[PDB]
Amino acid sequence: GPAFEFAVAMMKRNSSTVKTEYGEFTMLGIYDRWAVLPRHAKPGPTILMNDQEVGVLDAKELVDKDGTNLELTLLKLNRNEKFRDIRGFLAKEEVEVNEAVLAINTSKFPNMYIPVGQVTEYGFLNLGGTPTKRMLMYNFPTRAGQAGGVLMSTGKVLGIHVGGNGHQGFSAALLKHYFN
Amino acid sequence: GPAFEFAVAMMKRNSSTVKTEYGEFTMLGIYDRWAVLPRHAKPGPTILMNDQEVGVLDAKELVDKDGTNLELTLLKLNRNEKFRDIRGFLAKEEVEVNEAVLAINTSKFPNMYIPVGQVTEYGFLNLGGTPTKRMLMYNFPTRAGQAGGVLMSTGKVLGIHVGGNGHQGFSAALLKHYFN
Repeated sequence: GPAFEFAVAMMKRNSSTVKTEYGEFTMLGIYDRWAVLPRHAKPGPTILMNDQEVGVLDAKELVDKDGTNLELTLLKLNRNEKFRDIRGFLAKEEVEVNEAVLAINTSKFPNMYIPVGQVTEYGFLNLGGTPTKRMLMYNFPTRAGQAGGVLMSTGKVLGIHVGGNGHQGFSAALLKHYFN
Repeated sequence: GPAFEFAVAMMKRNSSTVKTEYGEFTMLGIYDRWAVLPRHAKPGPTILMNDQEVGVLDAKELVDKDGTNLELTLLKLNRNEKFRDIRGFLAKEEVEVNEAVLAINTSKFPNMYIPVGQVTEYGFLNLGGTPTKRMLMYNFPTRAGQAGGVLMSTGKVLGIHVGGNGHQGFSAALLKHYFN
């Protein structure tokens, strides 16, 4: 209810459609010129952001202290505009929630919002071969083309949708300390 | 905001996924055993409703008094369950609204809600060759597979999404007197 209202404003102010050599993704700007994509978007030196060519200054594929994968790439973008700082909507640890909204913004899915219900800290997961941590889980007739989707509840940006098995979907938690 | 909350409850209680020989559609039950589909779904003596075979007793392709097309088929279904009566959420004439939500429920679009913004009484429209009346219009990066979608605002079921031109989308108004 209030979750949808938060989602729509957030997507309008901070999201974009991104095209890489590996597909089309929703991308969430976080602050300054830093954005986040699913790791498997494998952004190169340049991406297409909102049908518009944009240069990529830096790119960190995030991992935890064991080297385990977190399935997130942070990118610094060669653009003049700065993103509204949303680092205050990110938790410091994994957030479990009863009602969440998954928001998608690609050309295959232009401005769609999905009520996904219960979000649960799944923990570990083998994902496309790679073992992965800090996953959140929800019950989701998934499809491809939603990777990058932003998982939200009221006042909280919870994580980025990175995968699914046809029956459940998985978001990488978007944690505050990633963005110091 | 409240529009999303209304939409989600409505879809959960009264909508279904329908497959016909002509494609896959969202279908909205109205009361008793009467539902509505876009006309171009051309339902035959039997449809698949929620992956489940269902027999179709009667079917009216709606027209106005001049014979002009309204782009809606009403169907009576051979099932024991009755739909919750939502005829009170239907207006008696075309409703214009500032914020509407378009709700889709197919396998290509499982439980998606789209904020479509301004809904305007378009009036007449040539649609797939056919001249058509009582259309509502909103600005919509459309795609196919959303025909049947239910257009709503808070407390109001406005119409059924029947078409689009790539840039705008069009709903047939769902008017009370269709259901006497």
